[PDB]
Amino acid sequence: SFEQMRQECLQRGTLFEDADFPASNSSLFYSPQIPFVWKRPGEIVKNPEFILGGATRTDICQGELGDCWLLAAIASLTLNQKALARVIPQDQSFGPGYAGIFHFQFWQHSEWLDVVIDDRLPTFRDRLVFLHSADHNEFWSALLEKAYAKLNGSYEALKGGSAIEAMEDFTGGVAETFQTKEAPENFYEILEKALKRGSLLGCFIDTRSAAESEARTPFGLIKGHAYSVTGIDQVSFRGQRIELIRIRNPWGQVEWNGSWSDSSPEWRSVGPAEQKRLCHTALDDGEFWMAFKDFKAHFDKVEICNLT
Ligand SMILES: [Ca+2]
Ligand SMILES: [Ca+2]
Repeated sequence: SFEQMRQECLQRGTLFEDADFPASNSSLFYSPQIPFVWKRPGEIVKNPEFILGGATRTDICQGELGDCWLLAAIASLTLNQKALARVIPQDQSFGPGYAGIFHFQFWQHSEWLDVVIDDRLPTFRDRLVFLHSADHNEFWSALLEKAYAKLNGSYEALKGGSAIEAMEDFTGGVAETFQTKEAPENFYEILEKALKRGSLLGCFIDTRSAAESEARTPFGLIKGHAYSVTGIDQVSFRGQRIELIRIRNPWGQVEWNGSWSDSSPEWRSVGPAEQKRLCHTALDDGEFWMAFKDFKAHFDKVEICNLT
């Protein structure tokens, strides 16, 4: 129990050390390093605060693990302060009662799992190397990420993750899933409404075996790799109405190289405005358009995660 471990440590005058997820290299990687040392918040700042001026979007600043798609889920959690209070119990602080131990709750399949941690964090020049607040006295987000890394087995296990999967872990909800090649007749409008509503949308290509995991296709797509759906629209192309979809690769910047890709002749073909209407520019940002018909042929699954 968390309350019991805190009580034990407190009555013994010591700070908690998590034997299940210790302050060592195995908790960070399965291969690696850059000069870091593990420190508790009270040893890097003088008055460490757990939650400072609210738990909000300004407290979520990427560290050396990256601008993960997982960050988008934590961002959306702060917009649901009721859900945030389930993931992050408010019985906790660096004040009287502190004993170097925190806990977080993640929905797993039919249960909220309590995940317990010690507050030792990877550190550089007395400063957090991974997730951190813009307020360097504030530690909830740093600690949330450590707890999620633990559920997942390591910090390294976090890169490449789905924001959808994390949002499921954070709320107890379930994303709806659709098969692109067996999709409803109004699939376009369904996706359009979900986007307008503020839902998280993801798309994937199925692997037929472990062999296919992170396999790149000749069209510049990657199998068993999480992507995000960010736009859907229509254009006039050579006198026809073409449905388009906008996809973001959130882990690296490999892009689609077929029709409607960044440098493709479709973009040159289409009316002068319409290129600006759809806000298109050719950049190696991991983001791109495809024809919605090519989308359905090349991707296998869509996941829609409605935020209430
Ligand atoms: Ca804050
Ligand atoms: Ca691009």
